[PDB]
Order: sequence, then C-alpha cells, then structure tokens
Amino acid sequence: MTTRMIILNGGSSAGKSGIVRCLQSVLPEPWLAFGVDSLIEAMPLKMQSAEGGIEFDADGGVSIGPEFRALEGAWAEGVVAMARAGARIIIDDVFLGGAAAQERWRSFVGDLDVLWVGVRCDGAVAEGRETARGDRVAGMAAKQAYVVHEGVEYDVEVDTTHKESIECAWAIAAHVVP
Amino acid sequence: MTTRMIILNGGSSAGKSGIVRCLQSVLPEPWLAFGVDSLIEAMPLKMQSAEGGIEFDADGGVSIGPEFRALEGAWAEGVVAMARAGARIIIDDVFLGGAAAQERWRSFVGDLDVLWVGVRCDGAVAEGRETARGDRVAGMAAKQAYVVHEGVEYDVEVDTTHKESIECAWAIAAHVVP
Amino acid sequence: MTTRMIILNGGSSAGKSGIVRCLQSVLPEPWLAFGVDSLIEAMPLKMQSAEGGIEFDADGGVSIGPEFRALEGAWAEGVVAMARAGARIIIDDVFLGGAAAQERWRSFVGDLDVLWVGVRCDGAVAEGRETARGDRVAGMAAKQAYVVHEGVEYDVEVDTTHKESIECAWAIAAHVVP
Amino acid sequence: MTTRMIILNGGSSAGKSGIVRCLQSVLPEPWLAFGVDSLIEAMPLKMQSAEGGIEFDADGGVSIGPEFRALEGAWAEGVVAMARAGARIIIDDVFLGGAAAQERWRSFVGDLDVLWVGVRCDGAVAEGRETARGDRVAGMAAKQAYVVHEGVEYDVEVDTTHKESIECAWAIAAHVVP
Ligand SMILES: O=C(N[C@H](CO)[C@H](O)c1ccc([N+](=O)[O-])cc1)C(Cl)Cl
Ligand SMILES: O=C(N[C@H](CO)[C@H](O)c1ccc([N+](=O)[O-])cc1)C(Cl)Cl
Ligand SMILES: O=C(N[C@H](CO)[C@H](O)c1ccc([N+](=O)[O-])cc1)C(Cl)Cl
Ligand SMILES: O=C(N[C@H](CO)[C@H](O)c1ccc([N+](=O)[O-])cc1)C(Cl)Cl
Ligand SMILES: O=C(N[C@H](CO)[C@H](O)c1ccc([N+](=O)[O-])cc1)C(Cl)Cl
Ligand SMILES: O=C(N[C@H](CO)[C@H](O)c1ccc([N+](=O)[O-])cc1)C(Cl)Cl
Ligand SMILES: O=C(N[C@H](CO)[C@H](O)c1ccc([N+](=O)[O-])cc1)C(Cl)Cl
Ligand SMILES: O=C(N[C@H](CO)[C@H](O)c1ccc([N+](=O)[O-])cc1)C(Cl)Cl
Ligand SMILES: [Mg+2]
Ligand SMILES: [Mg+2]
Ligand SMILES: [Mg+2]
Ligand SMILES: [Mg+2]
Repeated sequence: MTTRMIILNGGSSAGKSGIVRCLQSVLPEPWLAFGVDSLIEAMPLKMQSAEGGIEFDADGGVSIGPEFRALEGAWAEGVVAMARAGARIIIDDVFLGGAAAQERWRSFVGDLDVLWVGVRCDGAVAEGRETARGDRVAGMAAKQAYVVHEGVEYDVEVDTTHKESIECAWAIAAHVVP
Repeated sequence: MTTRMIILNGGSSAGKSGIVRCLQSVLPEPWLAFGVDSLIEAMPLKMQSAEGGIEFDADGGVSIGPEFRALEGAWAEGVVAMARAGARIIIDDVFLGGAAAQERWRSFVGDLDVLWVGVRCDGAVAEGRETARGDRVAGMAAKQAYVVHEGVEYDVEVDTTHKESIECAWAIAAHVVP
Repeated sequence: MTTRMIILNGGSSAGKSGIVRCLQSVLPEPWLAFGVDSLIEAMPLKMQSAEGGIEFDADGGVSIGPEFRALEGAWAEGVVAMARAGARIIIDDVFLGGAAAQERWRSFVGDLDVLWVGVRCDGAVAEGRETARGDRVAGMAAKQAYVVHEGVEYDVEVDTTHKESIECAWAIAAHVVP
Repeated sequence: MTTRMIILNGGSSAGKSGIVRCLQSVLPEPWLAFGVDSLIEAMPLKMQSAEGGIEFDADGGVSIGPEFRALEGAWAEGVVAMARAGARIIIDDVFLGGAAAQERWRSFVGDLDVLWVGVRCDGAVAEGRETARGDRVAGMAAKQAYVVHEGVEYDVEVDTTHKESIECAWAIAAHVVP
C-alpha cells in the first residue's frame, strides 16, 4: 500500500529534476532524490572516458559500457536497500533501453511498492529547453524524447509540454499512498 | 539603427536567463551577457551582509544600500563602454525600483541604441518555477512579478507564462537591428 | 582482506573532497563517492529549515535533529548495501559527534572491511581555505578542525596542512587492499 | 598613487581564484572581480566551438581565434572604464601569450594605476590540484605553469606551491595603495 519508491523516467530536458524538487517540497514526509545525474557525479571522472564507461557523443548520443552497468547495478541495489530501511526514495532516470531498462529496475525492486512515473515532452520543445539551460550537449533532448518510453509501463504520466513542474508534481503526489 | 544593447527586465524566475542563453544561440553575431546575478557574483561575498550592501530577507525581500549602488553604477558605465567599444551586450536585470530603475539605466546609456525588453510571467507560475529550480529564496518570484514593471517602457514584451524561452527569444531577435 | 569501503572523516575545508577526487583518479578500480554533502543535496531543501532537520547557524555551527538522523541512517544502510553488492565505496563525512559518530558507522558497516581515514588540518589554515573557496559559512572550519577527531580511531591519518591532496591520496591508496 | 586595478596572472590551478576571494575579504573597500573565466561565462556558449573562438584541446591546450580576441578587447576597455568610473577592479587572467599578453593589457590600461601580480606554482603541484578539483581538462596546469610568465613584469610575485591563498592575499594587499 504505502508507496516506498517513486521512479521517474523521461528524456533529457523533459523536466524531471524540476518535478523532483517540486515533489520534495509538496510531499509532507522527507523524500530522498537520486538519479542518473547524481550517480555520474558520484562515479570517478574517468568513467566518462573509459571504454566500458559512459561516452557522450558530440551530437547528443550516449553509450553505456559494462563497467558503467556493473556499478549502476550495485548502486541500484543500495537505493532499494535504503527504501527497505525506511527511507522514501525518488529516482530520476533515463531509460535509454526502453522496456529493457524498466525490466532491469523491476529486477532490483522486487516486491517493493513503487510508483512508476512517465515524464513526457515534445522533442522540439525539449530541444529548446536544452538550449535555454546552457548545460547540456545539444542533441540529447531530441534523441531521447520518444525512444525512452517505448514499451514502458507507467502508473502516472505527465507531460511538461504545456504543464508547469509544480503542476505535474501535484498530479504525481496524488498517486502517492502515505 | 544597429542595436548595441539589449536590456531585459523581469522578476525572479520569470525566465530571463533562459531567454538570454537562447538569444546568444540564435543571434548570428556574438553577444556578451551580464546581469544583476553576474554582478553579485563579481562583488565581494561580504557585500551580502553589509549595511549598505544587498540583503536577502528570509521571505524573499531584497534591499539595496548605497554601497551596492555606487558599485553598480561604475559597473553600468563599464558595460556601456564595452558597447561603445563594439561589443554587443545583453543585460539581464530586475528593476526593483520600477521606472526609477529604467531612468538610472537611461542615465548611463545616453544616446546608445538600446532594445528595451520586458519579460513577464504570472506570479503564481513564477513561484512554482522558483520551487522547481531549488536555487532561490522562496518568496522572490511572487514579490517581483508585477512591481518590477510599473511605469517601465519597453520596445518588446514577451510573457513566459505560456511561451517557451526559445520562442520568446525568436520574438526578441526579430526586433534586433543588425 | 579486500577493502570494500574507505571512510574519510575531517572538519570542513580540511580537504576531503579534493582527496576523494584524487583517490578516484589514482585507484585502478572504479570507486563511487558519497558524503554528507551529496546526502544533503539529495535531501529535500526544506530539511534545512526543519526543527529536527539540519540547521546552519550564522556563525558556523551545525545542528542535526532526529528527522535528519533517521534519514541518514537509512542512507547509511543503503551505502553499505551497495558495498556488499560489489561497489567500491568512498565516504566523505564529518563526525560532529566524534567517537559516537564512528560508532554509529560501525553499527551499519558490520563485518564489512573498511579503511578508516582521518583527514586533519590546522584550524587557522582551514579557516583561510574556507575564505578562499567562497562557498561555506564562515566559522565551520575553525569549529570542526579538532572536535571531530576526538576519540576516533583511524587506519590512516593524513594532514593537509602541508601536504597536497594528491599526496594524501597516495598515502591512502597504499593502504587499500585490492 | 591609489591603486585602481589589480591584475593577476598565472597558469590554471595556480590558485588565482582562491587568492581573489581572499583579497575581496581582506581589502576594506569593495573590489569587483572579473577574469578570463567570468568572460567565457558571459560569452555565447557557441564561442567554444567556433573557428575563431576558443578551443579546448583534449590534452589541455587552449587556442584563441580573432573572434574571441575582438570581444575580449571590447570587454577589456569596459573593465578599465569601470575603474576610471571609480570601481576597484581585480582581474584574474592567464597570459597564454606571455609578455605579448601583458602588452595588450598595458594598451587598454593607459596611465591607470595598476598592481601587476604574478601567481606562480610548480607544474606538478598545479597538476595535482587540477586532479583534485575535478573541474578542469587534465593537462592545462602543466602546460601553463611556466610559459605564461615568460617576459612578464610584476610588482608582486607570490608562489602558492607552499603558501596558502590567504597568505598570498596578505602579501598582495600590503602593496595596495588606498
Ligand atoms: O583507468 C582506466 N581504464 C581501465 C582500462 O584501461 C579500467 O578497467 C577502468 C575504466 C573506467 C573506470 N572508472 O570509472 O573508474 C575505472 C577503471 C582509464 Cl579511465 Cl584511464
Ligand atoms: O548530461 C548528462 N546526462 C544526461 C541525462 O541528464 C544524458 O542524456 C544521459 C542519459 C542517460 C544516461 N543513462 O541512464 O545511462 C546517462 C546520461 C550528465 Cl553529463 Cl549530467
Ligand atoms: O567590511 C565591512 N564593512 C564596512 C563597514 O563596517 C564597509 O564600508 C563595506 C561594506 C560592504 C563591502 N563590500 O561589498 O566589499 C565593502 C565594505 C563588513 Cl562587510 Cl564586515
Ligand atoms: O537570487 C539572487 N538574485 C535575485 C535575482 O536573480 C533577487 O531577486 C534580486 C533582485 C534584484 C536585485 N537588484 O537588482 O538589486 C538583486 C537580487 C542572487 Cl543571490 Cl543570485
Ligand atoms: O514540512 C515541514 N515540517 C514538518 C513539521 O512541521 C515535518 O515533519 C518535516 C521536517 C523536515 C522534512 N524534510 O526534510 O523533508 C520533512 C518533514 C517544514 Cl520543513 Cl515546513
Ligand atoms: O556546507 C555544508 N556542509 C558542511 C560540511 O561540508 C558542514 O560543516 C556540515 C558538517 C557536518 C554535517 N553532518 O555530518 O551532520 C553536515 C554539514 C553543506 Cl550546506 Cl554543503
Ligand atoms: O555561428 C557560428 N559561426 C560563425 C561562422 O560560421 C560566426 O561568425 C561566429 C563564431 C562564434 C561566435 N560567438 O561566440 O557567438 C559568434 C559567431 C558557429 Cl558557432 Cl555555429
Ligand atoms: O577551464 C577554463 N579556463 C582555463 C583557465 O581558467 C584555461 O586554462 C584557459 C586559459 C587561458 C584562456 N585565455 O586567456 O585565453 C582561456 C582559458 C574555462 Cl572553460 Cl572555465
Ligand atoms: Mg534530471
Ligand atoms: Mg536571470
Ligand atoms: Mg567534502
Ligand atoms: Mg581563476
């Protein structure tokens, strides 16, 4: 019943982070937020130039090797362990592998009660937001806007194309069982 | 004829910075961007706790003393001097003093050709964006959303309430004389 | 035998973060880094103004309530779980409660093989570094420089007062069993 | 007599920024700080991928085209204009072109009273600091540690190899005529 984890998925610049900060502000109980971004931050800088690490193409492409995956896996188990320990966890991710990515998460989550959230945004609009924020390799937003959701199942879907972050947060919070 | 300076004015979280980065990306010639934020960054940290410096109330209020103003003034003259020297300058400001603030700028600009831009956004929406970005004292957006424009004259007015940054940028760029 | 976790402890501005980035660069296998700072980053912003959250006095003091501790605890278990899952983890912390803080960690770590590192630095020197970095409430460095180590047991002790970060990293890496 | 501008020069990771923040804290009157870094921040993002812009080699090299120089020039005149207007200005730069770079500055400064400061640091030590800060293309520190000072004349020289930032700041402040 009680929601233990909220997992958001969406392409770059779709507005996930904004929603996450809004959720932490809205939800009455403290929710810890982690994502692919905080993970990369925690990983050694050299992981970004390693063969089986993560590579950012000059055109927005993203490649993930086995070195990166092995680490992500251990990190995923720890996040889930935090939840089982009683910490409310929000996860901000980008399912580059679509359904396969969701399956991987299901693999670690087990029978833990999770709220699967889909965060959509039109590719062109996301691209514009990408330009507006100045901190992102041009090309990611467009490349991830749709592929990332293929075959993925959600409990709640919000679209930031015409909805503010705080509004999407309200929509998501209503599905969070205390 | 040729536009030398573009001066944007709007309350916190109205979307100025995003527009500025979009303008720099859109406009063919290189435009340098400076604002009240880069200025505070360049000022000594202690200016933020000084009597006549700048004080950020715990509720979003902002007070500016004479120490801060004297410095801002010299900085304003330098920015204008950069323009007269041939650098295209975009300025991102918050006219806390409404029309009085614009007059001060007119004072430094002289006969330099400037494009005065107004950046509006509904207070409640800006407040939500304030929460979404996690980096801003709650209360500023609402407090500045309207007062900042009172008696101020613009050449172009854009509203981010329902327009993306890149779109407002297109509207502004069209008024920029090469 | 194989070192699973490296736990650094030291006052603010003692140089922990620099050492951590050096360790990640030096150590051949990928090491994930988390600390009290990344934790606060992951916690809701409001935790910083909550009764039992974390409060930063205007003079450098730091208070931690039960709300903050409960969360930290669940986070600690997750970090350890990441280690047991095979991820090499570096932790950057500040034992405000001296020995009591180390005991708490021992509580979560169990029989996991950990490398306890002490990072010292003269109070006055740390204070200067605090001023130099511009991002830290004046007063923390001096307040934490010594109290934080009282009754704490280390496997390796480095002092940044006259040693570069990369050098302290070499000293620490030598004690890391592959 | 009265010092109007303080111009620091030194290779990447030599410790300039730290010194600058210390100077702003130490000096009684408010000093505005600008540098090659704040300039790049103010320049359009695309300047970093333009033919005559600025290019960061994957090995630490830095190339500056005419597009970048033209803008820098106008910016230099504005900074000086700020000084003539009464603002105390600290400048943090990297004289890639050695003496030629200093001549260029002399060109804009004119008869303005300037305090020329040299900030040295051993290449290997700077390289280590480069690794420690995680935010800098590996290779810059070593490449700039010496070449940057060739044929350059200073009023004060400090060396961060064995001196803290706050200490170098004290040495520099003593040469500042009120
Ligand atoms: O250390 C490195 N590589 C080897 C293989 O040459 C390695 O197995 C590795 C790759 C990435 C990584 N990380 O993220 O810390 C760690 C080790 C390169 Cl990053 Cl220099
Ligand atoms: O820009 C970055 N990451 C974006 C997402 O924020 C990139 O689009 C990305 C997408 C997926 C990913 N992953 O899950 O493997 C990693 C990075 C990091 Cl360098 Cl901050
Ligand atoms: O130095 C200070 N104050 C005096 C008056 O006590 C001063 O005239 C002043 C205020 C702000 C400032 N600044 O921004 O650098 C400089 C000096 C305080 Cl910030 Cl400690
Ligand atoms: O949050 C900040 N500034 C905002 C504007 O970005 C604040 O609303 C503000 C408004 C006006 C101002 N001024 O022009 O005097 C200074 C700060 C700085 Cl601390 Cl980054
Ligand atoms: O929501 C809040 N407080 C209550 C008590 O009034 C609460 O139990 C709490 C405190 C901190 C916190 N956090 O970090 O998310 C969460 C809830 C205040 Cl932060 Cl407004
Ligand atoms: O400045 C901050 N934290 C410093 C340590 O980096 C503060 O000294 C501190 C010390 C101990 C602590 N804790 O473990 O409870 C939290 C913050 C955060 Cl706001 Cl980034
Ligand atoms: O706009 C661009 N280039 C042309 C030449 O193709 C131009 O003259 C230029 C280069 C850098 C720049 N800047 O920094 O804004 C501006 C224009 C490229 Cl950055 Cl896409
Ligand atoms: O890393 C950067 N700049 C460093 C100096 O901080 C680089 O070494 C550099 C050196 C000289 C320069 N210039 O003056 O032309 C520009 C960048 C910027 Cl991307 Cl923040
Ligand atoms: Mg995100
Ligand atoms: Mg702005
Ligand atoms: Mg640290
Ligand atoms: Mg610098």
